Amino acid sequence: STGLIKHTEYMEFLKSVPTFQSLPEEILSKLADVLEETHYENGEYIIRQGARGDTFFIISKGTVNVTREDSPSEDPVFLRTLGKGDWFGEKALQGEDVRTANVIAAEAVTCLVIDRDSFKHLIGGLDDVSNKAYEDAEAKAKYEAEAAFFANLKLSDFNIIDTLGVGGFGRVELVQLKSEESKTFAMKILKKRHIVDTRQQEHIRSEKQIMQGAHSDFIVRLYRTFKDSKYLYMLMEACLGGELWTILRDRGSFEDSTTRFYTACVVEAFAYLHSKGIIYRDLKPENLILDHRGYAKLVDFGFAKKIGFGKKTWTFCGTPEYVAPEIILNKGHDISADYWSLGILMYELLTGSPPFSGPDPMKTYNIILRGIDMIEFPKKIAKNAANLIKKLCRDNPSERLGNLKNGVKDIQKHKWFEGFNWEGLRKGTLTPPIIPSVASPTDTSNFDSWDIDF
Ligand SMILES: Nc1ncnc2c1ncn2[C@@H]1O[C@H](COP(=O)(O)OP(=O)(O)OP(=O)(O)O)[C@@H](O)[C@H]1O
Ligand SMILES: Nc1nc2c(ncn2[C@@H]2O[C@@H]3COP(=O)(O)O[C@H]3[C@H]2O)c(=O)[nH]1
Repeated sequence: STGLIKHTEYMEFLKSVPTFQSLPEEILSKLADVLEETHYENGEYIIRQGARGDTFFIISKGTVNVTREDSPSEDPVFLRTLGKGDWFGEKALQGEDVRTANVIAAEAVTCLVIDRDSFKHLIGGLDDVSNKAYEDAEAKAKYEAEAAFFANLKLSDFNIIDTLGVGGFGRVELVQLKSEESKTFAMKILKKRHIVDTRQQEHIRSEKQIMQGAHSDFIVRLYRTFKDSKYLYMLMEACLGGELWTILRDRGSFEDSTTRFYTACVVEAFAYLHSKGIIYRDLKPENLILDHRGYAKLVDFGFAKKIGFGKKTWTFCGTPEYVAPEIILNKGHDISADYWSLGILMYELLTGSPPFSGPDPMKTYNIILRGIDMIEFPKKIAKNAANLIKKLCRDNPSERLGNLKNGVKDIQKHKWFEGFNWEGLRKGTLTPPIIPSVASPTDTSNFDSWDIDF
């Protein structure tokens, strides 16, 4: 029972909200009848974090503040302000038996409150709608806090602990903050003179811009850079699980389920980069590094480039075994060159060897041009793994899986990924196939023995 004039005002309000706009008239009338119009004064907690919850809210008037405490002995973090037409309180009805944040009225507020049963019977659910309607405010809030913390650091705040590795143009040291000894990072130190002489000034500029601007759990973070008279310093996330190439060399080859977890980490890093118009171009096992948990991340962005949408790039680059045919033939390429590399990766992880391999680069390129159908697949490759490999390594870039109508979803929805927990991977709750042994924040035992904006 609801007054007719008020029942019609809610119906009109619910139609104005895009989320609920497409519901049938009879549902909108049931919602308009079952809802409760609750008013709140400025300062009132609509929801308290930690409390039990069984109601969903749609703001019909005013604004609210959303905050969240990480630890009890920690500062509540501001996440976001919500206003008229926004909604909240669905997380405790969809997997948490607990409110995950506080919602405080920031002026005179009115919410249309819906019970858990009505939320499921009438609205259905927002498991697919809350992920897309709202962006990750917790990630944004963390990046803002991290950006302030890192902006206030100097080269004098660090101690060198050990060496993670030495590349062709610089050494990666494990560094630690003097004040917070538990907080370690990977510091890449590059000689300025060496960058000029090897003609890598643009490659270093691009690598900093892309890595520093990238915020993904499947991509090694570049927190910031420093610079002095002779060197450039790149403060990165320390991934102490080791390089995937050494783990592969040791085990010989990875089982189907192991390979699947690592390929999914790459699919997530590519879904992220490709949504920003960035091409990676250097996928290979030596560019995948495990953090202390066993989660794989992309680490080298020397060939990566922001190319935008619907346009190709022309530079020859990559590792001979992983380079796509249109790159070999210098005919221009786009993000679909990355999906070709993913097929190569799957094949190398499952067998220990890449599909196309000659004694030198020129022979390898010739073998790549004959295509994936001239390669004898070992019987240990599962039929669904082989099928995805062959759909990724199509000679015609236009036909590659990942580059069709639904983009990266087509890869994610392939038969090989049936029963793979993509949300658990994105949340970090999925158990990795290889658990690394990391004795402390200083354990490097899993590793073997133009500059104005820097
Ligand atoms: N963020 C990181 N955390 C932990 N170890 C890292 C990190 N970044 C790099 N490393 C390690 O340090 C090594 C040093 O290599 P670097 O990044 O200088 O180039 P590279 O991999 O040798 O490539 P190239 O010689 O082709 O330019 C890496 O191979 C890896 O073992
Ligand atoms: N945890 C969380 N909740 C948020 C955020 N932004 C809005 N909210 C809403 O705040 C609500 C608090 O109660 P719930 O945990 O049930 O559901 C939560 C979300 O609907 C956010 O960034 N994180």
